[PDB]
Amino acid sequence: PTSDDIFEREYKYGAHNYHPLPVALERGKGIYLWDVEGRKYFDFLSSYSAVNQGHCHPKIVNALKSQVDKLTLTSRAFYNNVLGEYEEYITKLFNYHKVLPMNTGVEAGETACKLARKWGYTVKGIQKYKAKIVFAAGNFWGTTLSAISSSTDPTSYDGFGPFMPGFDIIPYNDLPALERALQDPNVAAFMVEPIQGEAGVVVPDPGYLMGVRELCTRHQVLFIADEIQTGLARTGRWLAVDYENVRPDIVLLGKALSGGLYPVSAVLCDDDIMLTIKPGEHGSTYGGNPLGCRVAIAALEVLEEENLAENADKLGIILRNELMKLPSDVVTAVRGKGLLNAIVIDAWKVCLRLRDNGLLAKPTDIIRFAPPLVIKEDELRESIEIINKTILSF
Amino acid sequence: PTSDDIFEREYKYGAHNYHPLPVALERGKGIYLWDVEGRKYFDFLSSYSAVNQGHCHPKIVNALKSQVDKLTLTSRAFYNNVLGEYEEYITKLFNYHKVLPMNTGVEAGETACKLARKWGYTVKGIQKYKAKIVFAAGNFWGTTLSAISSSTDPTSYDGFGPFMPGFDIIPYNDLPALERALQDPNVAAFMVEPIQGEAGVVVPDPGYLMGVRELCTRHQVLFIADEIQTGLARTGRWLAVDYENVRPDIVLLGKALSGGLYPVSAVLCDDDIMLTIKPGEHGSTYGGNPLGCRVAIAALEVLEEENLAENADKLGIILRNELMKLPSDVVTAVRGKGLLNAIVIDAWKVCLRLRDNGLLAKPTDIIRFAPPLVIKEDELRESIEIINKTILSF
Ligand SMILES: *Cc1c(COP(=O)(O)O)cnc(C)c1O
Ligand SMILES: *Cc1c(COP(=O)(O)O)cnc(C)c1O
Repeated sequence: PTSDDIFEREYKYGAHNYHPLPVALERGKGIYLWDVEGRKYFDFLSSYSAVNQGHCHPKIVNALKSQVDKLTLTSRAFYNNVLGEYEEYITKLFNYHKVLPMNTGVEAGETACKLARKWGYTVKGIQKYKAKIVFAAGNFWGTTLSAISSSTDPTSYDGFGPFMPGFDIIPYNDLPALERALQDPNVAAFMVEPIQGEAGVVVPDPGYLMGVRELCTRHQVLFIADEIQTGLARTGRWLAVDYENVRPDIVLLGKALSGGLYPVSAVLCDDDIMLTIKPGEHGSTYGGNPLGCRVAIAALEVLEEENLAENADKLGIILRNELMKLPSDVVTAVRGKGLLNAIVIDAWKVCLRLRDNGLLAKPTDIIRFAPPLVIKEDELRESIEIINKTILSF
Repeated sequence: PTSDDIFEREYKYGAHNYHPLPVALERGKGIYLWDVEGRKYFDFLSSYSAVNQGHCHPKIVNALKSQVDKLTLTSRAFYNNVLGEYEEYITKLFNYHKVLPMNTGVEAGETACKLARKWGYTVKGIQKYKAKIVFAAGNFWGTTLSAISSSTDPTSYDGFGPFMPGFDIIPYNDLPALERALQDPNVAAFMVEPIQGEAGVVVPDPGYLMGVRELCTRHQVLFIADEIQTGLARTGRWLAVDYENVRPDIVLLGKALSGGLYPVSAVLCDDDIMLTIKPGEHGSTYGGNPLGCRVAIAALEVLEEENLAENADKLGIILRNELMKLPSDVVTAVRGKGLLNAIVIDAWKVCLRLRDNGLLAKPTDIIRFAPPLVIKEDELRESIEIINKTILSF
């Protein structure tokens, strides 16, 4: 089938919850994607930061192909041989006692909210059901009814109420607002992204995450760090929170935890939080399955073995420096850490022409530039010239 | 590692949200599982009905191995060549206009609730935010904050509030209660399982689903059928609702939609419901990815090509008939449709001894008996004798 045929078939038989950029891909490998006409493209979205390791990374592929012949799903009604090996590996990597395995990023966020409330009631001693969770304006952590209840984007929540109670919102990047909010003794947790991704790569000021950690500790509130997009080398560190040497109470991972080969998400925290949830209190059919666990071990090993944090750091400096040379009259701002970057400009027309010139990006007047972390400098510099050609063609 | 080593390692590094039956599996194929000591077992849980096609079905495995070398995740920011082919296939199979792809069963349920509310406000004309959704006591559809808010199991919701408003509960298998509930003009939907699985294989009376359909139509309420566990040949029909020739407004599928090789879930409904959700209003990173889509096509083709509905029907009759010969003094009840069955009996001690005798089951005083649908009569009769040996050894 042709590209238009592909667009039309989805239009007929699939829900219209997305309006994708009109490009139809059939193969991907490393930093590249090819459409059905055979044209090649640089991938500068990385599937919302899930293919940090590049598309179809052979080590992760090999892990999938090995385990799929053995065993793919027991459910957690029984034990399998893989899960505990993955749990020991990942908990030691990030230095938390335990992990709770789930499948999608929003599932990890839901899990963290349950953890926070159960901890609020049974350890902090908040009365049922007065526990509150604080969120930052611009947050994105998924599309469930709980997740849209904390959103400040009307596209997410308008028309879908009534909303989950017990969720408060303050501005991002704002320590006085957090301090004022945590005067309320019924707050159990503050959940926040170290860099807000879907909001448009909003980078907070130096010292913000240090201040969050101090304030949360000072008021005995759990600091939930959502690293589903910012984590796993994307910003030039293992976790973006590492830039300020801050240790959250709960860390969320997803997306690139599998290199894009399987939906695997993780909730990391110590025993004093994790063991508030008892047997039977939190279930998921596929969470912790052995196929996804093998895939995730390999996906994490790739990030470590190939020094992708260091590459993302070095190449991100080059990327932002060159984007800053774009005319201030057309590109109003450049921002990012590592290889999570964006420019401010419409943005859709820009992305259509980037596509024409061989580079795939999507707007979120903001264009995100997030290639896989396995990109090399010469490939990055070639990509930058496509961005320049495109911006300078208007 | 030994079995005890496996138990201890998960105990140290993994959350305690499950207390699994103490058996440690490393391989599965068809109806069988093997533990790390090499012992072989009949699987009578089928991973909560996700391996209807049997473990590691070669056709589904081959689909996974083929696509993983090509392309695994673009995100829905762009098109890929696989998704629309899967969408056209599945919508025609069940005769709905469109499908909305998600990953887990609870994600499909969350999606249906958003659909119902958005439809309630914009098509039925309910005022914001007075839309209600009705659920049945005993329902299970996942572990998110919205899903536990409609539960009547205190293990699920106690300690996790405050709860999602707008959710009402009535008894299962109760047409007068549904009629009374739907006198409220702000109900947008009634969500119900055709057979309640996690509640203990609670089978409603003949005519219940016919009565639900009539009542929902009479009062312009959406009938949401949760077939994530009962669907896909498990009960001896494509959908359990087919036993009463009833067509819901929204059908949920999950679990066996992938044969256990990938978390794939589906929301099926016609354009008058589905198109209430617009671009940007409902997102999921992995939903609709091409790897899961290839896997699901193959998983569905297996159910059709191997006549597993018919096998589950015929063998389920044999299974229930033999279980009914167990002493009334020990087994108080037998129930089920197709190969979703249970007996009422503690049940944990029974399952420990079934395990000792080569058959794996889990309690939910209720023991579920749900082997893969590819089981043959001689294998089933051999399994039945293990159940007999075990029950009669007490
Ligand atoms: C996408 C995203 C989520 C939700 O992840 P899904 O896997 O799409 O459900 C949560 N948090 C952040 C920061 C995200 O970017
Ligand atoms: C398990 C289940 C769900 C939830 O599915 P997950 O994939 O575990 O989230 C929903 N509905 C029913 C009937 C189920 O059995």
